[PDB]
Amino acid sequence: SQVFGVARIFASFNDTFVHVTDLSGKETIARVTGGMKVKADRDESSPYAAMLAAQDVAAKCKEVGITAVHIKLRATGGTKTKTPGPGGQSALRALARSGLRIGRIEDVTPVPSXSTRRKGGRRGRRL
RNA sequence: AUUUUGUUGGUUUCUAGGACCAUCGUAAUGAUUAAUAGGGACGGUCGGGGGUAUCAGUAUUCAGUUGUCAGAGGUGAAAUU
Ligand SMILES: [Mg+2]
Ligand SMILES: [Mg+2]
Ligand SMILES: [Mg+2]
Ligand SMILES: [Mg+2]
Ligand SMILES: [Mg+2]
Repeated sequence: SQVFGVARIFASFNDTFVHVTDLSGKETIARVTGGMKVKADRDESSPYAAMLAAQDVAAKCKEVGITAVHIKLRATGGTKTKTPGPGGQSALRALARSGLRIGRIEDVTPVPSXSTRRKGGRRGRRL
């Protein structure tokens, strides 16, 4: 029936990656980041830039034959935040509205089972 | 050792007092509770109590292979990178 890729969306609080691979993930089909759509660093992670990034990904996906994708959303994870960035919700909605078909959706944020020391010091970063 | 038998002094048994030694007889013969103090034992437990080994887990970083291609990072905004 459909031809599935995997839309690996990495939405941090400084950028948004829309990366579509095959099922294995060893073959990259399209990787458009929110920073390729704006000329200001402060909104590389904006919802607007993620939507534009996803639309360019969907157009590239169509001409290769990818008709559906699975979604693997992730945040920065590790010792840093586990909540997804603001661009991850827009890139997901843009892909669904671009004619691409959606399969399984999963959060694949890396989560430690403890962990290493997190940056900032004992008193945190004082603002 | 007072006292003799007094004519004065020697003799060692009764004697009395210890002080002990054995036997026998008397006797209701002789050991306070177990502290809602403690200690100890014992019986099933219960704990992220300790020590010595041992076995996970993802994460972080670094490296190897792969894939694409222009940015990535970081911030209130940036720049160093
Ligand atoms: Mg400092
Ligand atoms: Mg303050
Ligand atoms: Mg008692
Ligand atoms: Mg015991
Ligand atoms: Mg019980």
